[PDB]
Amino acid sequence: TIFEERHLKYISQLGKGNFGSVELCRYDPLGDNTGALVAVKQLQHSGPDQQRDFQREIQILKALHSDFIVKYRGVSYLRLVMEYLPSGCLRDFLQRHRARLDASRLLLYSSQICKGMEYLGSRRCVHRDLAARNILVESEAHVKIADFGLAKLLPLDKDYYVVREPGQSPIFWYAPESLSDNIFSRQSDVWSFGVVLYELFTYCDKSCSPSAEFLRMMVPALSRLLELLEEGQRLPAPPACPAEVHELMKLCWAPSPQDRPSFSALGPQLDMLWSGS
Ligand SMILES: C[C@H](NC(=O)c1c[nH]c2ncc(Oc3ccccc3)nc12)C1CC1
Ligand SMILES: NC(=O)Nc1ccccc1
Repeated sequence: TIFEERHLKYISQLGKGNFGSVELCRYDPLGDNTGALVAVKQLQHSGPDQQRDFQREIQILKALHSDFIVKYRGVSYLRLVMEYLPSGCLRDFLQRHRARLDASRLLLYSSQICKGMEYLGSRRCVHRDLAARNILVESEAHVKIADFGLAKLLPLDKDYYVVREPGQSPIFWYAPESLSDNIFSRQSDVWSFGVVLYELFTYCDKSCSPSAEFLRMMVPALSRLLELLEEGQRLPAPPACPAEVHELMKLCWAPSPQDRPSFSALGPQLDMLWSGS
C-alpha cells in the first residue's frame, strides 16, 4: 500500500488530462528489471487547488472496490499507484479491433460499464468524465472505468452538484443541464453513458464521432450545441446499430434528468439484449 519512490522506475507516459499525468513505471525493488508494471498518477506540475483535488481523488479511488473500476494499489509520498492494463483505453481498443468485436461483445462492455456506474452511484460518486477514452480494457471480455480526476461525492442530502468553473472536456459528452448550468448528477452520467453507447457502436470511428456529427449539424459552438439539443436533435443511429440499442441511447438522452433511466434500470436491459444477440 505504501510504495517507495526510489523503487518506482519510469518507463513511459500513458496519458494526461485535467492537470495530471499517468506514467508507466516498474515497481522494481530488486533493481533488476523484474518487478511488476504499474500506472502512476501524479500532478503534471505543483499547484494547491490541484493538490487538494488530487488528495480527494485518491481517497475516492481507494474506497472503490469493483471488478469494473480500475484498481487502486497504493500511494507513494504525492503519487497514486494503480494497476496497469496494457490493452489501454477502450477508444483505442475499439478502433484497433473492430473487425473482431461483434454486437454481442459491445453489449457486454456496455453492461460492464453500466454495472461499474451503478456501483459508483451507490457510493454517491458522480464520475463527470465518462467517455470511451477513460474506460480501460482488462481483457478481450472485461472493461474497467478509469479517470477519477473530476469525480465528486454527493452530500447525503442533495443529488446533484454545481461546479463553478466551465468544463474543460470535449463538449459533446455533457448533459444539457451541465452545458447550461454546470449541474452534474448521477443522471448527467447517464447522459454521458448514452454517448459512450454511441462510441461503442461506432467503434470510435473518427468520421462519425460526436464531434464530426456536430460540424455537420452546424455563434459559439456550446450555445449552438445546446440549441440543437433543446430542439430535440440527437446523434443519428450508428451504421448497423441494432434498433433496441439506439432506443436505449435515446432514453439516456431524455431532456429532463428525471426522465432518463437509472443505471440500475439500464443494466438488466443490456443483459437481456446481450442474451438475445
Ligand atoms: C491516461 C489515464 N490512464 C489511467 O489512469 C490508467 C490507470 N491504469 C492504466 N493502465 C493502462 C492505461 O493505458 C492507457 C494508455 C493510453 C491512454 C489511456 C490508457 N492507462 C491506465 C486515463 C485513461 C484513464
Ligand atoms: N447526445 C447527443 O445526441 N449529442 C449530440 C448531438 C449533436 C452533436 C453532437 C452531440
